[PDB]
Amino acid sequence: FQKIYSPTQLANAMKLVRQQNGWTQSELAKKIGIKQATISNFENNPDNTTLTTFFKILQSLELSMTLCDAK
Amino acid sequence: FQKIYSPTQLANAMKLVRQQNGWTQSELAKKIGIKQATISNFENNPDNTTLTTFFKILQSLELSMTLCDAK
DNA sequence: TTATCCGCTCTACGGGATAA
DNA sequence: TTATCCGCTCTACGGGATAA
Repeated sequence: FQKIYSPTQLANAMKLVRQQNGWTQSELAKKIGIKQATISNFENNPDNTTLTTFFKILQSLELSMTLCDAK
Repeated sequence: FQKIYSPTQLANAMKLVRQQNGWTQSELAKKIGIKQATISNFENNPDNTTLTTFFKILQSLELSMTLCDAK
């Protein structure tokens, strides 16, 4: 887990976690009451994705987040 | 820096960093080409805030973020 | 200094759903 | 399986700006 500085870097990182665990977009979506299309749009077009969607997808991936220095 | 699980927890944490450094919303806003109103709305109503706004405010606070296990 | 307002445009996200 | 579509409503975020 490296430091993340943009929505694109964030989406790429979270997509990788999903793929490394063999999870489909539908699995996660159904687990958190979100559309599959919303996850697809987050992974490919995260710039305008809301924080709510982000944190729900975080939960489905069994992940959390912390702040840190930009170094 | 604790683990964060929601937009509200995120906004509270980042607001605290701003206050601990004596920064005003206008200072940060001008540094990243964002409206002051956008920062105010993020700190008080973060649920629908876009990821772009979030990462821009992150930069102004000289912060970054990492993913981690939800434990 | 910050919460809050106006009027505008754009898009996310829900509801549907599909191709291959 | 996932990118992508339709039509809808809501709101964020830019442009203005204010009170105290």
